[PDB]
Amino acid sequence: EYQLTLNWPDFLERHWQKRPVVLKRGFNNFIDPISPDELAGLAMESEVDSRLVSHQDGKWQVSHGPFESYDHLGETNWSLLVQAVNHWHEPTAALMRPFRELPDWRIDDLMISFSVPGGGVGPHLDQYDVFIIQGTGRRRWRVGEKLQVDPFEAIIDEELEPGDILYIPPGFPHEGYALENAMNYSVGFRAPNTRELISGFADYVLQRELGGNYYSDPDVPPRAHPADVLPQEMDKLREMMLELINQPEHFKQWFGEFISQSRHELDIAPPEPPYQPDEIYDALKQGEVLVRLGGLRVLRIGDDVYANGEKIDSPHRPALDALASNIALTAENFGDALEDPSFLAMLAALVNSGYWFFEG
Amino acid sequence: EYQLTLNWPDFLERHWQKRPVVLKRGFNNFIDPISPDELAGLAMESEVDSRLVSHQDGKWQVSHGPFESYDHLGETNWSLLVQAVNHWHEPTAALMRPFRELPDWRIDDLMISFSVPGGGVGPHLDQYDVFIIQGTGRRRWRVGEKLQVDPFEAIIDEELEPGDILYIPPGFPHEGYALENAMNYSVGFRAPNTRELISGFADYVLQRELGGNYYSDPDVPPRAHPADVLPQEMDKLREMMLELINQPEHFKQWFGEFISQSRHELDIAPPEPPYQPDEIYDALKQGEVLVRLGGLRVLRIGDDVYANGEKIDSPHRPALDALASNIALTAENFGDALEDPSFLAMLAALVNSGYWFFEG
Ligand SMILES: [Co+2]
Ligand SMILES: [Co+2]
Repeated sequence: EYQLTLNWPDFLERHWQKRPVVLKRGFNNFIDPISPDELAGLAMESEVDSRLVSHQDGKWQVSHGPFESYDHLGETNWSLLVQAVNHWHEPTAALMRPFRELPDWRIDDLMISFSVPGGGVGPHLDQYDVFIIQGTGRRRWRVGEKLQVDPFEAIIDEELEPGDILYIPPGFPHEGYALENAMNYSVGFRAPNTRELISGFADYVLQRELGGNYYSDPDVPPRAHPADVLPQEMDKLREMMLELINQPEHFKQWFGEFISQSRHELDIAPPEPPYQPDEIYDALKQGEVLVRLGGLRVLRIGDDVYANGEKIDSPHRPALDALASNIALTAENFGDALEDPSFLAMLAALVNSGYWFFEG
Repeated sequence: EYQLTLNWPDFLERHWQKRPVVLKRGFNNFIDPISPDELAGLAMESEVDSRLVSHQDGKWQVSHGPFESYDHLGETNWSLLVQAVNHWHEPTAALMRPFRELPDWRIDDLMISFSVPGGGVGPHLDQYDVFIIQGTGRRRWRVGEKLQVDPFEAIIDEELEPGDILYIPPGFPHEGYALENAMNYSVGFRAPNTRELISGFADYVLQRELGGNYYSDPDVPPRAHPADVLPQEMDKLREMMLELINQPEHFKQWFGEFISQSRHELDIAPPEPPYQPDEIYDALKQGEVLVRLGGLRVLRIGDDVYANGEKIDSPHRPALDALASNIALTAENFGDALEDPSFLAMLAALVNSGYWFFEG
């Protein structure tokens, strides 16, 4: 297990969503969870989102995966960047657990880059928070003040060593490149914008035929011009909208289903044949471990728990919270909730969806 | 011009969106704007939304237009119902002008039914207000209390004579059928529901890349379980949404474009060759009349005027208001605004869209 040496209160108070920083020796005696070869082979796979970025003579070249070969790259000036490696590699997923001092719903996935000397993606600006973890090799990283971007004056210019972490808030322009063959591990975050929220909620309202109440004007106001639309009427309409949004169970159900979805593809492999509830029970009681699929988002809002868009209900709150906060579970986590066939059938549904599995 | 004998304050106070009523002699010496033959021929056309409804032996039959023939109907138990006849027939459009005591944005279109004895659409419930105008022939109309619906006890059971009007609020079950060959003219209304508003506004926000502001949590709150989503966070998200909705120029621009669109197809026929602004000027100054396309919705919200989804701006408020409230215009309606080439070009755009034309 990876263990952060960070002062969390300090970080949250001084840096989180405020200011970038290099966390020297963030991880001690850092051992890379994955090797560049394993990463390359991973990028060879079709389900995987990867890209190769290279620069030569002031011009750039981006190529998307999956790659059949890696023959012609050169020894300098290129980088393989692979999205959501935590979806395809467990030891990599281990890198994210130290950062659970920040909320799960905000945490995104883990992107891994390998870069040869000079390799990088050039000067750019992101929109989400990120922790860039230095593995093997060395990288020069530069971050400027809050404004692909034009060259900037750097307020940070450091050479990262294994175990160093570079935190960057959204909006801060940054550029990093390899000095030696290097592995970087971006623990990325995610935050919805208002547009995404409004369109998502609108979809939710459409699909479920909510908000079927019609504008009603028994006290229809007079006007000079019959073509006019009066401010009171505009206000009434707006308040219809605001009222639907403020409805207490609709909004957070929608948000539960929406936020629990991943930005990147999961390794969904439904077991065949499917599991009966009895099977789940037996396996758990026999001491077997139930493992959450890597990257599968399980978030808790109110009484309900949401997994990959699915809403989960159960009178058994402690066990459901166990589902929410344990990536590996055992029978004692569920407790007496295992004696409820409804709960077992719920778990069996989750397993048959491939969201959770036993052992591997 | 048709002239209503209704006491409008009385109606608005006692009936509008409250209670149905028969307005005896609503129109005096009522002359039908269209004949059943003209209506049939109209339904023969492809651009027209019409349907033939018939009942026989306790079973019904609905057939959609356009119809190539009308050979086999019978002499009883059927009705032709044609949508938005005001889009295709000017004297019919004249029937709607008396009802401009109610706001334009709420007024819908005009549906005309012809029915032989026994002809009707059976017992049903609508969702919008309506004024049903009795033309030639007789119809028995029944309306029950606020609950295709099951048979009801009627609080109104009247036989309409030419010039009679039956007002029915949304939700009141009604059934009407011909006693003699009859023409009915439904001045229908329209009101958006919350769902339509939220999805429309969401579309508007998507298309125009609004609401690009991301959720920001520098003061990210602590939790017992990292999988939890806290109420403060839900509130923050909700308030992002409410804030975007409350933005003063975005909402009413969207609503302007949205509400000014018709529920039924218009007769859009762009003139060829297009009009130059000089042409518009000349025609107006020569005394020619500029006529709004039948059914074309022109509504005014704030300084802006909206036509069929298009937003129209002009420093010349009186003339724009003229565009808003006059279905037939002359040069004196526009005044000095005609000496502005920008305004002329605006009018020329409107004409070239086929939204307005000269004379016919
Ligand atoms: Co970046
Ligand atoms: Co009706």
